[PDB]
Amino acid sequence: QTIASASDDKTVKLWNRNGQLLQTLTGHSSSVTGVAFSPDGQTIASASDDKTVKLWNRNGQLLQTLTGHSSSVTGVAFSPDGQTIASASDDKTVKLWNRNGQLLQTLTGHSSSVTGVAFSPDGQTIASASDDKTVKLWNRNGQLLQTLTGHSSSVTGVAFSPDGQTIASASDDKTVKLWNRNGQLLQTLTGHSSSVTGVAFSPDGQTIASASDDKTVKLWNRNGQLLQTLTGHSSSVTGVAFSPDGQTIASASDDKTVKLWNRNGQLLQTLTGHSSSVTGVAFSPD
Repeated sequence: QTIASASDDKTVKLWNRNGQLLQTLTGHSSSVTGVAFSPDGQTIASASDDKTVKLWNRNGQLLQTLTGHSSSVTGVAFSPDGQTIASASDDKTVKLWNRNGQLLQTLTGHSSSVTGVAFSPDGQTIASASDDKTVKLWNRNGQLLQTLTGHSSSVTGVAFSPDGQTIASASDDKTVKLWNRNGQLLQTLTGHSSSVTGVAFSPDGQTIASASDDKTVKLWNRNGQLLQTLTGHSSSVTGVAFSPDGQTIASASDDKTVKLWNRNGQLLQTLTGHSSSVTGVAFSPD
């Protein structure tokens, strides 16, 4: 029932499905690059080029600042149990933190910026995307488990399926790739005409959504067959998310809006109010 949007205007905004602006989270000193909700939906985390993650409540109160990366933070995620936060950074690391802001681990191994991060559904694997053209899988002790190789250019985003067996990656090489947890390449999804900027799984695991600089969202089945292309944004699409009931898709764009869509490609709502590019979007667990 609540949508969060991240923006180059240095804020997060919270909205309802009817299009009302509920709250603006103000306090980062540079662009906000991604956003996530805790599993209980009551805490929001934001990632920023000001090199921090910030934690907020729905009244807009700043609750905590996570300081420790040496360059921009590019993405943030909560573990399924809510106890651990993961952050991705241009400083080439992922950091793991507890909810009070203390650093637990630094995951070292990528050779270029880390662009996104995700947890497996069982909470036991972390996946990271990088400009070094790989996804890496790690445990919560920081040990490297696998390196997923095969993209020809930067990897911009990564997602787990709800059943924790399949990984999806998005890339500047204009494809999404699907993988197993052993690092094997299963499928390449081709069809976008420019960089793919983000990827997500539907909650039933049957559908993949991709966002692209080609101004569209595309929806795909598990065999990599293109189902549907969502057209309407007027500038690059920078991220995509599914609602928990899987009946709504949200897209973020450099055209400064979020758009909400249903499963048949109809446009439901356009959320207007950010003064710069929208860089990411998330749904609360309800």
